[PDB]
Amino acid sequence: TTVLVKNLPKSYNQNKVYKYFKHCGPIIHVDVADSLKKNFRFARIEFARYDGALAAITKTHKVVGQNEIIVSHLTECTLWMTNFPPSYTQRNIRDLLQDINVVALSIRLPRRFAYIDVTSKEDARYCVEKLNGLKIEGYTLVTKVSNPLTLEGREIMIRNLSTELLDENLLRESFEGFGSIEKINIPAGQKFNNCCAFMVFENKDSAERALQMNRSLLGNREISVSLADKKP
Amino acid sequence: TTVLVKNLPKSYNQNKVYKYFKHCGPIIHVDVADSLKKNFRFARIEFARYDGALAAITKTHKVVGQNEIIVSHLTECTLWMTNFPPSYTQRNIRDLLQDINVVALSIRLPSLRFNTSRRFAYIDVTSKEDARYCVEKLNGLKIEGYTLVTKVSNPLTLEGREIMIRNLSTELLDENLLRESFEGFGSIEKINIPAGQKFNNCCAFMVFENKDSAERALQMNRSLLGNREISVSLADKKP
Amino acid sequence: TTVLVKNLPKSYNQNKVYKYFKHCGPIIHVDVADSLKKNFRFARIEFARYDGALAAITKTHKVVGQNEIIVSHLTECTLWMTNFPPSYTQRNIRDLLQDINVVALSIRLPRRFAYIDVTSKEDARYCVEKLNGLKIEGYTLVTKVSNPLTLEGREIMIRNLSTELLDENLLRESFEGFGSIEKINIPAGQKFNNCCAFMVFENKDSAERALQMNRSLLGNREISVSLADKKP
Amino acid sequence: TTVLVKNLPKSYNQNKVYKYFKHCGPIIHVDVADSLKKNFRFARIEFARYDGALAAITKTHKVVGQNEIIVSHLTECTLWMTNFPPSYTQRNIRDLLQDINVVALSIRLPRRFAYIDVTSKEDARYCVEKLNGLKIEGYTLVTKVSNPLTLEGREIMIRNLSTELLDENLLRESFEGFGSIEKINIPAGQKFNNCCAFMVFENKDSAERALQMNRSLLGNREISVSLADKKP
Repeated sequence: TTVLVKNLPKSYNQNKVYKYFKHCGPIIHVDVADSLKKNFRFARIEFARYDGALAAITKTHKVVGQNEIIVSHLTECTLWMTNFPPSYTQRNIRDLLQDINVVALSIRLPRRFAYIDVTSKEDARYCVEKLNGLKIEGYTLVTKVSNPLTLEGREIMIRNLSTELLDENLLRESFEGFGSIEKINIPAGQKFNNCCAFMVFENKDSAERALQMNRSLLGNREISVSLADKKP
Repeated sequence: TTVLVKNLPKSYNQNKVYKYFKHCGPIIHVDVADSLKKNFRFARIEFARYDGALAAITKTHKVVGQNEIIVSHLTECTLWMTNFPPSYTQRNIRDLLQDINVVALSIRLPSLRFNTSRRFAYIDVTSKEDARYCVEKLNGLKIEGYTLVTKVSNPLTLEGREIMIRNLSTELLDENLLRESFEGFGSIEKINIPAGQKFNNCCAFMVFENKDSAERALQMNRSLLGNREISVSLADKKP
Repeated sequence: TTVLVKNLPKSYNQNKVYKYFKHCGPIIHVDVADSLKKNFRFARIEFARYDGALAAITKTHKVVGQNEIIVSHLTECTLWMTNFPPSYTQRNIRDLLQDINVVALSIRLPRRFAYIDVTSKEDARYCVEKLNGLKIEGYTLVTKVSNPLTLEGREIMIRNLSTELLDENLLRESFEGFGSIEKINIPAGQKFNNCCAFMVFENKDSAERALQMNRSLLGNREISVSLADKKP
Repeated sequence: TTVLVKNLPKSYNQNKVYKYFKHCGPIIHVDVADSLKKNFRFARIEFARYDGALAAITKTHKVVGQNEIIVSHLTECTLWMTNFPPSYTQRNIRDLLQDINVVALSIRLPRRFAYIDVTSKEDARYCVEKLNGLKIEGYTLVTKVSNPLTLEGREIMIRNLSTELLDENLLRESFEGFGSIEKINIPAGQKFNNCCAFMVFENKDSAERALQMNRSLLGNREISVSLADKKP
């Protein structure tokens, strides 16, 4: 349903691409981005259905302006990025990626996280290595390559809780910012500040993001957070 | 070219699996692993050519023994692991993965007979999620004083194959020395040492044949080389 | 230079303490704190002169109210803390120490940092052991015991600099927040993005704080920062 | 009751050092080490009785041969170091300190650990800061300044244990390499992979070393290890 266009003439809008690709069916989003050396352009076109996108692909190797274009499935080029400074806008992200010679196809921003699409699988991985753990104005940056769609990877275990902290509302509100919570599970009657609880997120990326809560202050305790063991 | 077979009878060995699939095409590797609860076996079959694999897939939903099998493309289920104890055997690695309820489809490992320097193991698992999970659970684990390093494999233009080495002294700026210091991480394509350097801020660029090698080589960051602590990072990609 | 008073009666105000000791010499500061279990008090009295403190020490084992008091030199009980949330007040810091059962003898709070005195050498170390790297609202806390008053431990080296970033002012601006700079030294004619600079802080604590700049975005590059090697 | 002599003539061995000081009181140990540039010697002398050392300090500023010596209390100049390769000798350990231009006054090398004495308080802190986390042959080096000498900083908590691992004996066997164990406490009846044990060590250096067990494989589980909270 998503498509990468490579090597369009630099003089190309979202509109110019939209008018070239209109005849393949309903388009939800069209994003345009400058090449590294600024001589050509990339495009991310997201479609309605599967065949809406497969029509675009049958327009690969075609000549536009004086550039032959490549059109292929945008697959596994997506990372998320969080714990950057509150003031950070979209440009700031694009700037980070520009610092390490990586094109940002698209950035979607609203404890806020951003989802980023790049132009190649290697770029997504390389981005993560270089930037994860970078400090910016006191904030340690956190990135991972997206983890697509079996509790495996979606379940976290929260440890070192007191009795006072073993409260379903608190845990909810302390974790919801990472993504949708499917279920919170607090094993019966833990009446040493060694209480725990399990939380299952809807998607893997939220569980990953939640791992930031590890070694963090919750109320008056340092909590521990990790991926739960998978059911035997 | 590689293929997954799920739900084989619990008594199927490499041979029986080979016997069954040999007629699909030339087969390069067969590996067979127990399921978690030990009631069936998985197998990994690597064909010489893509159509061997295609023909194996057509064997999906067939009955073998008393079992209905599933056959599918095995893709992105490869991780590497290293800096385990020198005495670790392939059983040890399998026991680890078991500790976190992961079936290891195959484990290839330089045998103890070889005493290989900077020894690393490739491990195949049964699902993409397993590889990601496995790296996350196991990385940084401490075994007999060694801190474990694992990453999902990264398959194949200099991007991610090139490392920069910093904090080198004049005496450490020796091509043979670096070659020797890093060659265990995987094949070296080129060692590149800018002239004029001879503040202990000497640097060297090393390019590896593949990205997984350049990744493992990052273990040399914060490590003692001769008499200095060098720093190793992935080279900034060229604009 | 400074004195610890232990086992004062709980009713003992700062004023009352100041009154009891004011016949020892001029007093710069008086600070009072509750015991963990709130049944006596500690005081921190800083004097103008040494004999002033030695005078207060002769007051050791004397009976105030119905409490036998103990007076010693306050030595090696000082830590600095930094990279807490900007919203954090003095009371917030005291809460932290109470979460790990440590009395804050005094907290002084002006890239802000806090200086905290505690009631024992072990408390200082335990406190650092327990709180360093604790994530609070996305800020990973940094603490260290103070390092008392030649280049050793005061000189840092900044690496991975670019030609553009090799600016005396830009570095000064970027680092003076950690404490007084004595000397910035940029080795002539370095003009592959591996430039360096040396900076000498007036005191060691400041150098230690500056280590936070390691692995951090400066302008458009990740810099590395470490204690300089020491001259043979 | 240990003393540090600085600027002895470079030709002084432990023998003629012993003779110069033998009249201060009985001596248990003499260690002699070369200055960085080999132009003088340090000695570490350990006297049997306090007044022995006290008498040696009055030798400070005396001329020996052609050198003005300095004599002082060797205090807070000790670190321990652990997780180096099994084949490391005293010589290898001297080599490390030399690499960072720190004189090793003495080294006691009996999971082994070494105690190392250096010639200034700064050098001990500096030495830990440079060396800690150094990777030698895949072993990440651990070092801390020693911690002199109720439970505070001597008690650890071990979490994430299973039913199988909750055994007085396997715990003793697993932790005794870090130093003498005073007590092992397992809170009754834990038969959620959340089991825990408390261990008290005779001394804080031992507890600190045992923190190494944190994030380590014990049997079939990754254990968690940390300093226990101090009891309210």
